[PDB]
Amino acid sequence: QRVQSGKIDCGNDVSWAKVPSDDPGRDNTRELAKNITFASPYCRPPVVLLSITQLDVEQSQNLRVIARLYSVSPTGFKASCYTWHNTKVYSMSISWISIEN
Amino acid sequence: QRVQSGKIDCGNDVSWAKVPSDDPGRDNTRELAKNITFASPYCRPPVVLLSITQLDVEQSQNLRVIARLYSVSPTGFKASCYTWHNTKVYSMSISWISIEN
Ligand SMILES: *[C@@H]1O[C@H](CO)[C@@H](O[C@@H]2O[C@H](CO)[C@@H](O[C@@H]3O[C@H](CO)[C@@H](O)[C@H](O)[C@@H]3O)[C@H](O)[C@H]2NC(C)=O)[C@H](O[C@@H]2O[C@@H](C)[C@@H](O[C@@H]3O[C@H](CO)[C@H](O)[C@H](O)[C@H]3O[C@@H]3O[C@@H](C)[C@@H](O)[C@@H](O)[C@@H]3O)[C@@H](O)[C@@H]2O)[C@H]1NC(C)=O
Ligand SMILES: *[C@@H]1O[C@H](CO)[C@@H](O[C@@H]2O[C@H](CO)[C@@H](O[C@@H]3O[C@H](CO)[C@@H](O)[C@H](O)[C@@H]3O)[C@H](O)[C@H]2NC(C)=O)[C@H](O[C@@H]2O[C@@H](C)[C@@H](O[C@@H]3O[C@H](CO)[C@H](O)[C@H](O)[C@H]3O[C@@H]3O[C@@H](C)[C@@H](O)[C@@H](O)[C@@H]3O)[C@@H](O)[C@@H]2O)[C@H]1NC(C)=O
Ligand SMILES: *[C@@H]1O[C@H](CO)[C@@H](O[C@@H]2O[C@H](CO)[C@@H](O[C@@H]3O[C@H](CO)[C@@H](O)[C@H](O)[C@@H]3O)[C@H](O)[C@H]2NC(C)=O)[C@H](O[C@@H]2O[C@@H](C)[C@@H](O[C@@H]3O[C@H](CO)[C@H](O)[C@H](O)[C@H]3O[C@@H]3O[C@@H](C)[C@@H](O)[C@@H](O)[C@@H]3O)[C@@H](O)[C@@H]2O)[C@H]1NC(C)=O
Ligand SMILES: *[C@@H]1O[C@H](CO)[C@@H](O[C@@H]2O[C@H](CO)[C@@H](O[C@@H]3O[C@H](CO)[C@@H](O)[C@H](O)[C@@H]3O)[C@H](O)[C@H]2NC(C)=O)[C@H](O[C@@H]2O[C@@H](C)[C@@H](O[C@@H]3O[C@H](CO)[C@H](O)[C@H](O)[C@H]3O[C@@H]3O[C@@H](C)[C@@H](O)[C@@H](O)[C@@H]3O)[C@@H](O)[C@@H]2O)[C@H]1NC(C)=O
Ligand SMILES: CC(=O)N[C@@H]1[C@@H](O)[C@@H](O)[C@@H](CO)O[C@@H]1O
Ligand SMILES: CC(=O)N[C@@H]1[C@@H](O)[C@@H](O)[C@@H](CO)O[C@@H]1O
Ligand code: NA
Ligand code: NA
Ligand SMILES: [Zn+2]
Repeated sequence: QRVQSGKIDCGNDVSWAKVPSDDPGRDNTRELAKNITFASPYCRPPVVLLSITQLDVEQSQNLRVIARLYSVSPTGFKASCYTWHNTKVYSMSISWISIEN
Repeated sequence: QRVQSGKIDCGNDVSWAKVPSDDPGRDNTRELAKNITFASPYCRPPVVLLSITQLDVEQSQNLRVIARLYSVSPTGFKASCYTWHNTKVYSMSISWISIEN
């Protein structure tokens, strides 16, 4: 079926946004969220899978990363690179595939 | 006996030095160390007591502070304001007294 793919480059976390934490055991929650628009819209939300295909993380603090999928519409999806506490992310990229349901 | 007093103002931790940690359970150890010279030297090392008399610390991370006394000579002493991990110190001051032994 209609299969589409792309890659989100989140870059250095200095440019990421503070976001409220959804977990009281995590603080300093930060993310680079993007609304991705499909090159060809679907009529119904496709299945999207995310894959972390680049990481550059500081060794002196724990590695803490999430590739978050927030929502999928027929025309796009919202995803983020997400970290917390004292992790330092110098780069992170998320490869993705969408497949008609 | 000859009693002397003063106050060390360490200021904002952005200007503090990274120092090697003396405790594997502490990282990001940082300090503002000063070599204090007594206005009137002693012939023997006096007793020095340190007191933390100013603190301005960020509430979003734990408060972690030490007023460290490293050494005392007849002519002075070495002390520091010391913090670690993700504590943010905006100001810290150490009042001190020296008393002939
Ligand atoms: C203008 O449009 C072109 C496409 O027509 C685009 O270039 C293409 O970018 C793709 C990523 O979106 C890249 O595909 C990837 O390649 C990876 C392997 O290299 C794979 O793992 C991925 O799966 C994916 O397939 C294409 O190869 C690339 N095509 C061509 C013909 O270049 C432009 O994107 C921007 O420029 C790209 C060259 C690339 O930048 C380079 O990234 C590398 C490391 O990834 C490195 O940082 C380079 O220094 C950097 O290029 C330099 O800096 C950029 C900003 C520009 O000034 C370049 O001319 C420099 O050489 C990509 O990441 C960039 O977004 C796109 N935009 C611009 C401004 O040209
Ligand atoms: C991707 O697209 C979505 C919509 O589909 C968009 O989110 C929507 O943003 C609307 C503003 O454009 C917002 O409506 C407003 O809501 C106000 C009350 O909250 C009203 O007064 C206004 O009249 C207006 O109606 C929608 O509620 C919102 N919808 C949803 C479902 O979220 C994205 O916009 C970006 O993310 C939004 C959540 C929001 O960011 C948040 O802003 C608040 C304070 O306003 C705060 O700073 C939050 O911390 C911030 O969210 C976090 O940071 C952003 C940058 C992302 O990383 C979020 O995931 C984090 O939680 C909005 O201002 C942002 O532009 C849009 N873009 C992205 C990158 O997701
Ligand atoms: C030049 O020498 C004078 C002394 O002759 C010195 O001023 C004295 O500083 C003492 C601290 O070393 C201070 O004693 C303390 O007072 C505290 C209560 O206020 C007590 O808790 C302490 O126990 C201790 O006793 C004296 O009061 C003070 N004396 C006088 C006559 O001023 C200069 O030090 C520098 O200036 C001081 C005025 C002071 O700076 C001020 O600090 C306060 C908050 O503490 C605040 O930040 C003010 O804005 C700041 O003053 C302003 O900025 C400074 C940098 C100068 O530009 C001042 O003219 C401004 O008003 C002290 O901390 C400073 O180091 C000393 N050096 C200079 C450059 O004048
Ligand atoms: C207060 O006075 C003491 C001396 O009584 C002084 O410490 C001495 O500094 C000497 C350099 O001036 C050093 O001698 C050198 O040692 C080298 C080998 O290590 C030789 O190649 C040289 O030929 C020369 O002999 C002495 O070993 C040293 N003595 C002691 C007992 O410490 C203070 O200087 C400051 O602190 C020193 C410890 C040192 O700082 C350290 O430098 C190393 C790499 O050189 C590294 O960056 C450390 O992280 C750093 O120490 C930390 O940061 C400093 C700023 C303080 O916060 C320390 O407590 C931390 O551990 C020296 O370079 C510094 O100027 C002097 N001043 C202060 C503020 O304490
Ligand atoms: C407060 C906060 O974010 N705490 C984090 C916790 O969530 C977890 O990531 C842990 C191990 O890496 O490191 C810290 O304790
Ligand atoms: C690695 C490191 O510095 N860890 C610190 C630990 O030393 C202690 O201060 C604790 C409670 O505040 O917070 C962190 O876990
Ligand atoms: Na490590
Ligand atoms: Na608090
Ligand atoms: Zn921690």
